[PDB]
Amino acid sequence: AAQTNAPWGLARISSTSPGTSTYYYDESAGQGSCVYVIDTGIEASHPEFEGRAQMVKTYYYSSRDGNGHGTHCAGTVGSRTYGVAKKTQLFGVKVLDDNGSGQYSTIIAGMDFVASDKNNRNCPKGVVASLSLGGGYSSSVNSAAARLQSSGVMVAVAAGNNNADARNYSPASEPSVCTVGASDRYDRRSSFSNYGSVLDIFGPGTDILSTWIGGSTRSISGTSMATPHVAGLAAYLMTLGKTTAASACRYIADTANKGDLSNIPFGTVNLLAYNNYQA
Ligand SMILES: O=C(O)[C@H](O)c1cccc(Cl)c1
Repeated sequence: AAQTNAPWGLARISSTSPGTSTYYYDESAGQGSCVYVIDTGIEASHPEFEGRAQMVKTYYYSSRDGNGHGTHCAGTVGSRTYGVAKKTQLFGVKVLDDNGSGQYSTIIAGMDFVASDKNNRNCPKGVVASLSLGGGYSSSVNSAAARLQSSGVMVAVAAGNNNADARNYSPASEPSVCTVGASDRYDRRSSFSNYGSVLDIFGPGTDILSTWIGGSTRSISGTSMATPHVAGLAAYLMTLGKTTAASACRYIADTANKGDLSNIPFGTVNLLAYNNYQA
């Protein structure tokens, strides 16, 4: 399948070179996989989700996304126009309030919840968790992310947006999950993107068009936007049978575009997510 005039990030992950505008992808499109979007919630009623999105847990008064951030991330995972894996099932876990804030205890609870809840869901091709959030180093937060990964869920987390070494941020610094940095349309590291040896992969993170609350769309930047590209790619590759939850991060790094990025400091991988599609 080919999506013409696609958002640049989708085009980038199906091309060996920047500047293209077509997203090439296999028609299976992540069907039969499931991605938990752990964030401010999802506007499940957005037409772009076509009924494939559902809220399953909230830690606040409402399960509604009153912010937009979680809806935007879910859209890059799996909306029809803006999504990597256009047929995957989306589950929303609201651990962040509508201001975008949330305590570590609630984020840990949300991670423990997914590890259990997935056993209740029909996801024959595998389960992914997308965490476009973080804060300062916490061993408890890292441990919760490691537990979620250990339970059989591919965990993708944002590296952070401080132009600093991600080793001082959580869950970014957990070695066993898949830590995602941000790139822009010119194949530079985004100026805000954290870096360091704990990074596993880069994805498109600057000026990312996706869904927003009120049935709208908008373009925003962050390693929060790169992470759902990698989460959706994992779901897509798991449906194709190319990898499992335990090894999808490694497989994505093995098959990435290598050496293409600029502004990569010594010690950081130069790898850009790539779906390797061949018509
Ligand atoms: O840069 C920040 O906003 C925070 O430090 C941070 C850390 C880790 C992940 C995210 Cl999305 C944000």
